[PDB]
Amino acid sequence: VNSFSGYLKLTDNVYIKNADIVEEAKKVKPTVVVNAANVYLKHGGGVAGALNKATNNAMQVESDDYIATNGPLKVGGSCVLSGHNLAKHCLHVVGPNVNKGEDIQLLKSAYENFNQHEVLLAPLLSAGIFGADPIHSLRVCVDTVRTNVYLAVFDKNLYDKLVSSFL
Ligand SMILES: OCc1cn([C@@H]2CCCN(c3ncnc4[nH]ccc34)C2)nn1
Repeated sequence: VNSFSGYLKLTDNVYIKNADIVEEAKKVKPTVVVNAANVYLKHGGGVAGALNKATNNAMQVESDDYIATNGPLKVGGSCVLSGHNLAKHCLHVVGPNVNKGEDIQLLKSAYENFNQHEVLLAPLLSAGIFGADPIHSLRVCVDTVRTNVYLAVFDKNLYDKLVSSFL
């Protein structure tokens, strides 16, 4: 039993809710919240900008030190950093950004990072300002992640479309 509430069950291990991931993280304080990161961990907009803003920019400060030490992530890769006031840990995962021409096949590699964590609160990777089709992202999630994932979808209209079209 866990504290996630109001989710629709899609499969054995994947759950979905119309929710603001920032507000959901604040309330659940999950072990792991996933950030929709870029390789530079520049958390300017989308989910990343919202998560970082909720940490009062502490996520960005920590991220800048990480990059200065380690260099950029790979597209499809991830790193574990602090969850600050939102979660124990933040798993920063880089999905491909279609608006940069990155290969959508890397979306599966991106979701594979979730399998290193037993339970996660997450957005749909490569959705929103990353330019991929969220219906496809949900399909890859379901077909790749084997651990327990609680997906937060900000837009109510999109949430309803994702549920209604789910196979
Ligand atoms: O159409 C509106 C819309 C845009 N996006 C992008 C794409 C990926 C998912 N998403 C978020 N997912 C959960 N929480 C959030 N808070 C703030 C953003 C957010 C950001 N999603 N819906």
